[PDB]
Amino acid sequence: GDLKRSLRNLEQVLRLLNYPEEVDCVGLIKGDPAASLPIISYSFTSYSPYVTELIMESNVENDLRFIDAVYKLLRDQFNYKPILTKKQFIQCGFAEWKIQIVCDILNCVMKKHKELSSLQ
Repeated sequence: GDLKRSLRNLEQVLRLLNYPEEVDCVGLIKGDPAASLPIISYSFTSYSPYVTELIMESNVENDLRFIDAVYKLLRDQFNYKPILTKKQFIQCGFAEWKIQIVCDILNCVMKKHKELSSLQ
């Protein structure tokens, strides 16, 4: 857990994703899930038309179900198992690890888009 490293990884990843919204810096540092969910949500709904078509085809979304759906999506479609459990993510703490999971999810979305746009 290195807060500075994780935040710098997120800045670089948000830059590559062209995330257009303002980021809740205070919430991320405090490990608040509410600061991570809008970023993950944006990458699923608004980043790529190919990634978003795949996601909207299976599951549909108060975000207690949102965390469960994201975990199932990452396991099935992106072959990603987050480091924290579903309850370690919903509870406050492990801030550096939640930040890196956002970076990982966003890297999965972007590598999935590059792969899907290729075979078209």
